[PDB]
Amino acid sequence: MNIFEMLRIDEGLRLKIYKDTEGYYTIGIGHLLTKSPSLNAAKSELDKAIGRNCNGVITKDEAEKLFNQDVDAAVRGILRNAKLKSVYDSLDAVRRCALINMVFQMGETGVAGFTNSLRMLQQKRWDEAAVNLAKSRWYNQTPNRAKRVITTFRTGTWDAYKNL
Repeated sequence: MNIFEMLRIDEGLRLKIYKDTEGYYTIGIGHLLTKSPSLNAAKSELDKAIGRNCNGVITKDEAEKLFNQDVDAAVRGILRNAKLKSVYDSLDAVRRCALINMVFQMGETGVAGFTNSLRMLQQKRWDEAAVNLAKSRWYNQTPNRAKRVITTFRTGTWDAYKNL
């Protein structure tokens, strides 16, 4: 199991514009297009992102390309943020996947906001951090996905996805 397969399970693949759990316009493997309410504004972002007139629809290939770029940017964003890089560097390979997943879903800024939980991961207090991470809007809004990420940090194994 690797970051790509992990994120593909959590986000799904959709070749037509769609609204995400938060109601935002998305396409592919979790690629947010705009927080704007206009399907029009979305179709324009989409065409800008792909480099063609898509009319709201893309091919598998295009989805995977956006996915590659987004995971790359998620990693680069962690490495560029001091708070984040320091946790990332302290972690083992599996747990590293878990922090990347959070960053991909909620952006650098958002994850950097989990001050206390980051401190615990850094200290390697797995159970404590799992409990603290569960006290968040994130967990209340998308609980099955959050639990899978949480378990990953708690155990350091891919058990939560070996199901799926």
